[PDB]
Amino acid sequence: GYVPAVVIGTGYGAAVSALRLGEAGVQTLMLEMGQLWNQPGPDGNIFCGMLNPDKRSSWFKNRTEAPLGSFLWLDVVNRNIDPYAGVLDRVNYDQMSVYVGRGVGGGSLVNGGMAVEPKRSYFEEILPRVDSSEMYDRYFPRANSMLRVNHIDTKWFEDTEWYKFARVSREQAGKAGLGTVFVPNVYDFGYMQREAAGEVPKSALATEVIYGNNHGKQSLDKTYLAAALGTGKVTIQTLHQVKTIRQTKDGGYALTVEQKDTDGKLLATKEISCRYLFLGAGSLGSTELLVRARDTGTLPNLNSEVGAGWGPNGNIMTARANHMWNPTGAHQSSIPALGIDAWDNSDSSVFAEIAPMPAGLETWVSLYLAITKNPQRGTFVYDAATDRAKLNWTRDQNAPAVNAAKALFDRINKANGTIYRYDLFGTQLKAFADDFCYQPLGGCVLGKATDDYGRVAGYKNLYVTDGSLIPGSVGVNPFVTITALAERNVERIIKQDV
Ligand SMILES: Cc1cc2nc3c(=O)[nH]c(=O)nc-3n(C[C@H](O)[C@H](O)[C@H](O)COP(=O)(O)OP(=O)(O)OC[C@H]3O[C@@H](n4cnc5c(N)ncnc54)[C@H](O)[C@@H]3O)c2cc1C
Repeated sequence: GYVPAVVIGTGYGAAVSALRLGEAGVQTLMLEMGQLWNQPGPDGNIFCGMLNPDKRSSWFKNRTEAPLGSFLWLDVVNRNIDPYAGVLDRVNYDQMSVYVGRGVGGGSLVNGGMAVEPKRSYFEEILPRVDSSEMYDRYFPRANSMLRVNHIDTKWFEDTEWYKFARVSREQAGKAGLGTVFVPNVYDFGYMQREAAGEVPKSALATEVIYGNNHGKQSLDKTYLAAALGTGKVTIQTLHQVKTIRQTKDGGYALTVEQKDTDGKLLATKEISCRYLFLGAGSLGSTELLVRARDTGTLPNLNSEVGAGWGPNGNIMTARANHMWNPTGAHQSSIPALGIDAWDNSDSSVFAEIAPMPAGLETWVSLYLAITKNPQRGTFVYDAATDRAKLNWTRDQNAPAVNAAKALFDRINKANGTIYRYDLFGTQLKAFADDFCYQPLGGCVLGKATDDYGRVAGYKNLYVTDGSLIPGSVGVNPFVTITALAERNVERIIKQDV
């Protein structure tokens, strides 16, 4: 069971790694716990929509759940389901629920495709040891090209009924002296125009996104992973979850892997050894594997930084009630295109995404998912009893995030004479959802738990390439930063180490 290189996971950091390793001629094996999403379901489609969720929508749950913010309208379509290897996983900790994708392509399968580059001045603040010039001149441009990032046609956007909810919020924000910015995406906008014209099968215009897109979205299986497979040096094994990592007596690495079926049944436990080990299991997946290894003594040389510095990228979701004369439209595109930029690097910094409402009818609701600058951080601690890493994060740690978001939208409300919706997130009457996370960052911070290139401190030929490297915050949607950073690290690693 020997393979020169093994990449754990198939997300952004893992995808970049596999391609570059394949191109360099290194035989690589990717292990992914989720499924390869290429089989059509009971309805003929691969993925289920948000209006017709089934077992494909969730990772081993006994009932579907309405997307955050749409409970009042989408709870009606929920049904009981058999636990299955679905695409979206809600991982619940004490006071924090983290949503992560499961399958070949990782989070790219379930995300809104927003590809944004962080402000340079902020990037320099969060990672002072990294050369920002190399990132902005070479790696970010390289990431955007390979991801197939594209821009929306501003004329179509301005006249289509599908983005009226976006234009409405732009008018409101404008009144409060705030500005909006167009956000690039990996969803083919040209394809989106043809959807509106009824020329091609709808996906983004058919209330699809969080459980995957049947068309239009260029997820990693279509970009990095397709190219990696094309090298003839990369293979991908699905439904294979890595449990433990240890170092052989001669310096190599050995892994214990559980092969399961789609129903969760354990089919076999395998031992796979390698020379170069790349971790791309995400902020949660990589961190857990490392804290388990350290605290169970299989990798006793990991430092105390492993598991620290976790942040939810300041994620806060709020909602505003529009006046009757400001309808947002019954037909709303599932892919965001506009954002409110109020990020200046201060404590009141806010970058808000104008999120769509999948209801299908007029709600007069304007939904936002704010990204704030909150210094609070959590820590992953290993629980030897249950054999799981537990996140030590308390709801009160999100107060700064809530305050910053509230400061912004309080301005918009005052200028437009509007109020917040308090009944969208639960019966608790909360205008701000502060216990969820779509963008987990940290746990194995760059330069802390690793060197400046993701080499895990204390070991040789052991690398971390994903979201766990980011120090809890970036100020914008994270996947481009994760991809560009992986480009920077793997290139250096292949040159010096491999
Ligand atoms: C609803 C939603 C909306 C979002 N929208 C956006 C957006 O618009 N723009 C943006 O920039 N970002 C967005 N994100 C966040 C983005 O998806 C994540 O930041 C990104 O996917 C993180 O990349 P990663 O490489 O670190 O790990 P991930 O993409 O999470 O991938 C890790 C992979 O490793 C696998 N893995 C885990 N542990 C194991 C194990 N032990 N063995 C085997 N395999 C394992 C996982 O199953 C998974 O496939 C959103 C995410 C969600 C949930």
